[PDB]
Amino acid sequence: MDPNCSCSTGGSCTCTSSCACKNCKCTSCK
Ligand SMILES: [Cd+2]
Ligand SMILES: [Cd+2]
Ligand SMILES: [Cd+2]
Repeated sequence: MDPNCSCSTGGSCTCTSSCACKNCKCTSCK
């Protein structure tokens, strides 16, 4: 059902020096 994050759906989300989610599937997260 995806229970880990809520970032949105379109082209780009950012994720740089500090994150406010649990782990995520993005660039340095997994
Ligand atoms: Cd996230
Ligand atoms: Cd993200
Ligand atoms: Cd993240």
